[PDB]
Amino acid sequence: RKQRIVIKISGACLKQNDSSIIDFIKINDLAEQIEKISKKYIVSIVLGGGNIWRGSIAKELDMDRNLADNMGMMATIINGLALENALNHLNVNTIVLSAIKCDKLVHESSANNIKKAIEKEQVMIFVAGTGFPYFTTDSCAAIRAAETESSIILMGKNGVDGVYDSQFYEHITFNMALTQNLKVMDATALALCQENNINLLVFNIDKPNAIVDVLEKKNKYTIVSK
Amino acid sequence: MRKQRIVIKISGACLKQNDSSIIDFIKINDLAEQIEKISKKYIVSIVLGGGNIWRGSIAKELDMDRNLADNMGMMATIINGLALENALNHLNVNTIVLSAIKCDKLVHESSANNIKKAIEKEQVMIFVAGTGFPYFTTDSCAAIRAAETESSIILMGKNGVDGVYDSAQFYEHITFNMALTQNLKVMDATALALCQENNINLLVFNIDKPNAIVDVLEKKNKYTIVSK
Amino acid sequence: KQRIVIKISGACLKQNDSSIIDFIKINDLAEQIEKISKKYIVSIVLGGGNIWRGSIAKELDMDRNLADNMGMMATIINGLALENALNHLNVNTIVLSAIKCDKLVHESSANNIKKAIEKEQVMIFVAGTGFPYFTTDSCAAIRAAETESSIILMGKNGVDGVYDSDAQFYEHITFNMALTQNLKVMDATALALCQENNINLLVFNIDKPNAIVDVLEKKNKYTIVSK
Amino acid sequence: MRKQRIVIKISGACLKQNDSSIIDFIKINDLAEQIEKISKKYIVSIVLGGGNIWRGSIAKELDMDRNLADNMGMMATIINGLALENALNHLNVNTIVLSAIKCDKLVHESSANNIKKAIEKEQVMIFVAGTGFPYFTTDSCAAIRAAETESSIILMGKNGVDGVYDSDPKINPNAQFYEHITFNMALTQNLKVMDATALALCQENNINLLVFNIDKPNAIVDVLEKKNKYTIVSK
Amino acid sequence: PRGSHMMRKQRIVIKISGACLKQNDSSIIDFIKINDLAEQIEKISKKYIVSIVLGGGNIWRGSIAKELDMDRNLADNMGMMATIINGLALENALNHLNVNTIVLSAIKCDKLVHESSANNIKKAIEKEQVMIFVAGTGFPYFTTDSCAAIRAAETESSIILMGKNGVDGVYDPNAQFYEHITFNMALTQNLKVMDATALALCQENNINLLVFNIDKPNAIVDVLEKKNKYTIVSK
Amino acid sequence: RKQRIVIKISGACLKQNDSSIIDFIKINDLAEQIEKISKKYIVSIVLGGGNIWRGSIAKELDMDRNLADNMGMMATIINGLALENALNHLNVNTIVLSAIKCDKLVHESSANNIKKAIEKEQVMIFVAGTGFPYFTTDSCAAIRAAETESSIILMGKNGVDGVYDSDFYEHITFNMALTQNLKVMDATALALCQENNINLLVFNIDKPNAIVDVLEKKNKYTIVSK
Repeated sequence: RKQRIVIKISGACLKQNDSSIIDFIKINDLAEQIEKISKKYIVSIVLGGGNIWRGSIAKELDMDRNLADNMGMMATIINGLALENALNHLNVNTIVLSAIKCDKLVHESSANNIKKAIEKEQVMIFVAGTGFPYFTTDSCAAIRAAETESSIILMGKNGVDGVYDSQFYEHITFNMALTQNLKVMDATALALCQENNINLLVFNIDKPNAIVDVLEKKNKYTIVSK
Repeated sequence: MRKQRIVIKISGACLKQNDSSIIDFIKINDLAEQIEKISKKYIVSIVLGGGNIWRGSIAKELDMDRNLADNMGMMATIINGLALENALNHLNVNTIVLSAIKCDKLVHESSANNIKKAIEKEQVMIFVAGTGFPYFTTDSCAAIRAAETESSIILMGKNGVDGVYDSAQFYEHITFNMALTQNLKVMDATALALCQENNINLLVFNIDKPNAIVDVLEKKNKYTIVSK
Repeated sequence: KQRIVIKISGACLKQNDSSIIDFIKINDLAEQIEKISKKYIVSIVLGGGNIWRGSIAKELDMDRNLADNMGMMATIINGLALENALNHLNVNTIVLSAIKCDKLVHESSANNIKKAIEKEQVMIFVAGTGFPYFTTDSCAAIRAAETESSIILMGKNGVDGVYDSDAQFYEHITFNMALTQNLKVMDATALALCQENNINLLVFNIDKPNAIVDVLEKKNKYTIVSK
Repeated sequence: MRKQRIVIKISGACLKQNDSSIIDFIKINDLAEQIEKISKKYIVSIVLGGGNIWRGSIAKELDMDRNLADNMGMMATIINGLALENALNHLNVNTIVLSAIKCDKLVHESSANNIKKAIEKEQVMIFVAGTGFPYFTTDSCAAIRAAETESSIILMGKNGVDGVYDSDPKINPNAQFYEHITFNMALTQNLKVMDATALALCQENNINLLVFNIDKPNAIVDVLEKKNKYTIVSK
Repeated sequence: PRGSHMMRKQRIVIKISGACLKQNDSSIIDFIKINDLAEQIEKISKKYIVSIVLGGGNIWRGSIAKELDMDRNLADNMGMMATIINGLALENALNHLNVNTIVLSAIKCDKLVHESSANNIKKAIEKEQVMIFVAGTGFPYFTTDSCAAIRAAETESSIILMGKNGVDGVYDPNAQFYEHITFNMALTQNLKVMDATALALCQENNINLLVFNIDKPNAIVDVLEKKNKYTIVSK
Repeated sequence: RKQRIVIKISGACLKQNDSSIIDFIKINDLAEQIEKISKKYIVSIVLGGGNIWRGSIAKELDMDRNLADNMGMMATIINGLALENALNHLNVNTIVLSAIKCDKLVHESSANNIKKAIEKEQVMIFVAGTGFPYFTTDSCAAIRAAETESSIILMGKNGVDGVYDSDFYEHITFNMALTQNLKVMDATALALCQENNINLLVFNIDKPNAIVDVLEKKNKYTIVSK
C-alpha cells in the first residue's frame, strides 16, 4: 500500500550562508523529515546543486553549457553523499543512485537498481540529473517520477507558499497555468509531467516540518493537476 | 570549406523496406551516400530511432513496463547505429558511434569531451541509445543532441508526408507557438519545449524521396521550417 | 540439485515477421522454465536469429567481427524479454552478459555465476562469449562447462531428434558418429568443446507444447548425444 | 627542448576570492596564464586541493566519518580540475585531467600508460581526486604524483606566507625566514612544512620542495626564475 | 594485543608477505603453507574482523625489475598483479573452509575481483567477511607495509600483525629482544621495522604493530592469544 | 586481408630456470625477432602463462577450473607487459590488448581497438585469453587469428622441429592429423582453425632466430592446412 513520491530539493535548502556550502542543521532537519515520511511512502529525492554551483559562475568562467551542466552534476553528487550520511545516522536504509557512473563514490541508476531499491524500500537519492546537459533539476524530477511511477512531485519553494502571481491558488490545471503565463517549472519539465500524468505539490520548504505537514495537508499549498 | 552544424533525425522506418529484414541494404546505402555528400559542407550528427526493430506495440503484448521497453529501444538504436557506421565506412567517411549507454566492446560513449573531439576531427557523429533514460522519444533526443552539438537546425524526415499540414493545407513556415496552438503533432510536447528553450529550428520534409536530405539543404523541394 | 543448460535459438521466440518476439511463445517458454527451476539449476543460452541473421550481414557487406557483434546485441534484447516473462512468474532470475553494459545487464564472471548458483537463480546467458567466430552452440558448450552442467538441452525447431538425414531415428549417437556419418548436430567447435569436457546433448523438438518439461521426464521422442 | 618535470601544488584557496563564489575567474585565469608560460619550458603536473568547496570542519558538523569526508574532497578536486582545464583550453594549452577515481563521462583515468602518453604529448597534466583513497592529504598526493612523473621538485604555494619560518610571523616580529632548510632541521624544530607522510614520501624519493607565496602576482613564473623570496626544502 | 570476542569484534590487519605462500622455486604458491594460513584465518575470523594485505614477492620482486630494465611505474604494476594472483588463491583456500570471504582490489578488474571502496569495505564489514586486500593502492611507490597502514586506517583497525619470516620480533647473533618500542624509538635506533612512509602512516593514525615469527606453526593464532615471543610497536 | 600473422608464444619461451619467472635474454631475443618481423608483417602475439601458472599447481591447491583459468589469465597479462617493455626499448610501436578489462594496466580488446591498432600498424600483444575458462592458449590463438584475419599461426614448439610421432611431416592436412591421431593442438583449436581456414606453421622456437628464419622458409618446419 506504500505510494511513491518524489521530493525535489534544491541546493538552497541545504545552505544557510556563504561560509559553508552545506549547513548541518538544515540537512539534519531534512533528514529527520525524510525519516518520518519513509515510514508511509517510498521516497525518491532529486537534488539540485545551486549551493555549490550556479549558472552565473559559468558565465564568469566563460564556460560552455556542456561543461557547466557537468559541474552541476558533480555538485549534486556531493549533496547526495551528505544527505545519505545524515540519513544513515538516523538508521534509514538509503541508496545514492547516479545518472553518471562513478563506482568509488556512488551506485549507478538503472531500471534494475531502481526496482531493487524499491523492493528493499530504500530511500532513493537521485544524483547527477540525467547525465546530460540542457536539463533542469525540475526536468530530472519529472523523469525520476515517471521512472519510479510516482504520481506526485513535492516541489519545495524557498520562501513561497505555492503558486501565486509574484492571489493564491488552492488548485490549478496545467492548462490554466500556461494560459496564465505562470513559470512553475520550465517548459520541458511541465511537458514531461503532463505526458506522464505527474502532479505537483508546490509549498514553502523553508518552514519547520514543511514536507511532513504538506503530506498531512496541514499548511498552505498548491496542487498542479490535469 | 566552412561547416555549420546540423542534426538529422532518422527514424527506424527509413532503414526498413519490408518485414523480411529489419535493415534494408539499398535504403541504408542511399542514406549513407547522402550523408557522404552532406558531410563535405556540414558537421553532421545523426540521431537514430529503433522502430524497424522495436515498437511500443510489442511492449504492450509482452506486458513490458516502460523502463524496460525504452531499454529495448535503446539497444535497437545501437544495432542501427553500427549498421549505418558500416555503410559510411565503405564510402570512406570518417565516422564515430556515440552512445548514451556505456558499452565499450561495441560503441564509444557520448560525453562533452568525446563530442568536442569528434567535432574537431570533423567526424560524422552517429548518436545512439537516446539519453540512456526511459520516457524520451527520438525527437527529444534529437533536441538534446542539437543543443549539445550547438546545431541550430534539426532535419525532421517524415515517411510519406511532405511537411506540416492540418490533416490538407501546406505550411512553408510556422512558429513553435503557432504549431501547438493548431494542435499539430510536429513533435511531442517535450521535444517542442526543448527546441524552443534552446532556439533550435526544425526542417520538416519527406525523407522517402530520392536524394531528399541533400535536396532540402539546397532548398530544392517541398519543406517546412519551424522557428521562433 | 542437477545443473542444466537449455539452448534456446531465436526462432523459438518468434512466430511471424510482424514481430521479432512473440508473447505467447516466450510466455510458454517462461512457464516451462518456472516448473523446471524447481528441480534443476537452469542456465539459458539464447540466440538472436529472430532479430539478426548471417544473410543480412552479407546484404549489408558486413565483415564478420561486426556481424557477430550485431548478433550479441540481439541476444541481449532476447535476454531482457525472457527475464521480464520470468519475473512476472516470480522466478528469481539474472541476466549475465559476456559484454559489459551495466545500464542493461549484469556481467558474467566466475564470481557472479557462483553467486547466482548459490541464490539458485535462473541464469540467462547473453552476448555469447563477447567474441566473433562463435556460434550459439559453442557458447552453450562453454556455459555448460563453466556452470558444471553435464547436459545441454538442444531444442530443434521441427525435428524430433537426430535422424539419418532430413528416415531412421537415432536413439543414441556419439559425437564421433556425428562427423563420421557426415551429420551436423552442432558445428565442429561446439562438438569438440562438449567432448573435451564430457558434456552430453539432449536433442528434441522444442516447438511442441511442454517440450522442455517432457524431455526431462523422458516423455517424448529425443536423442542422446554422448561419449 | 629537454624539459625538466615539475609538480605544482595548488590548494583550493588559490581559486577562491570570497564566499559568494567557490571559484573566482580572475584568480583561476591568472593561474592559467602562468601555467601557459611555464609549460613552454617545463613538463607541468598540477595537483589540486578542494578546500574552496570542501573542508574538514564541514565534515565534523555533518558527523561525517573520514572515509566519506575524503570522498567529498576528491569530488571537489574534480570540479576544480575541470574549471582549470577550461581556463587552459581558452589559452590553447594542450591539457588533460587525470583522475585517481574512474569517471569516464567527466575525466580521464590516471595510470602508468596515460601519464606516459601525456608526457610524450607534452600535455599539462591536471591530477585530480588524490589517490582515490582516504587518509591522504593534498601534500601526500603531490609527493606521489612527483615520484610517478619523475619530477624532482614540488612547488609548494602558500597563501600569504612567503615560505618556511621557525615560527608564525603574524605573531612574532622576530621569526626567522629560511631561504633554504633541510628536512632534518625542519623536523628537529618540529616545523610542519607538510604532514609527516608527505615529508617521508619526498625524502624516500629525493623530491625537493620550493615553498613560496602563491598569492603574489606572477608568483609561480617568478620563483622558477629565482626572482622573489622562497624556501627550498631538500636533502 | 587486542583479544576480542564473538560479538562486536575488534578489527585487525594481517600483513602476509609473498614468502609466506612459497616453499621453494618449483612452485610460486605452496598448498600446505596457504592451507595452514587459511586454517588460522578461519579460527581468527570467529573473534575478529579480519583484513588481509598480501605481498607478491613469491611471484615478483625488485631484483627482476632491474634485470628487465623496468621503470618503477611498471615494476610496481607487475607487483600489483602478483598480489591479485595470491589473493584469489587465498580466497579459494578459505572458501574450502566455508569462510565468508571477499577479494577487494585497488585496481578495477571486474572479471576477477571486486573493487575496494568506502561502500564495499563497509558492506564487507557488516557481513563480517574476511577481506583480502589486493593490488596495494593501485599506485607505484608504495610498499606492502604502507598499504597495510592505509588499509588499517580505512578499516579502523588499531593493530597490524606484522609477520616476519624467521624472526621472533624486534632485536638489535645473540641479540637483545624488545617487548615494546615507540615509533620514535623505531627510527632513532636505526631499526628498520617498516619503511619510513609506513611508519609515518601508522603514527599519524595511531595504528600499532604486532611483530612476530610467522613461519612457526599456529603463529598468527598464538600471538593474538599472547602465547609466543612478539613485539608491540606503539606510541 | 592476408599479410597478417599470429605468433603463439607459450610461457616456457620466456623462462630459463625456476629462479626467475621471466628471463631477460630470452624475452629480449624474442623482442628483437618481433622488431624485424613487424617491418614486413602485421604481428599479433598470443601469450601463455606456463612460466608463472600451470594446471598442476591448480590441482595441488584444490582449485576449481573457473578459478584456475583466471589465474592463468593474470599470468599472461604479466608476460604481456614484460614483452611490451622489451619491445618499447627497441622503439617498436606496440599495444597490449586484454580480453579482461583492467584499465590501470592494459587496454581492452574489441573490434574497434583491433581495427585501430592495425591501422596504426602496432604489434598487438593479446592477453588474458578469451576472458573465459575452458580455453587453451591454442584456442585463443585461433580466435585471435580469425579476428585479425590472419591466415597463419606460427606454432612455436619447445624442442621439437615439427610434427613427428614423438622421439617427420613437412606438410600435413588437418583431417590427416585426426586420422593419424596427432596432438598438434587440442580438438577445439583444430576445429576453430579448420572452420576459418587458418594454417599452422609448426617449428622449434628454442633455436636462435627461429621465428625470423621460418618466415623466410630457412629451417625445418611443418605446415598444416585444409
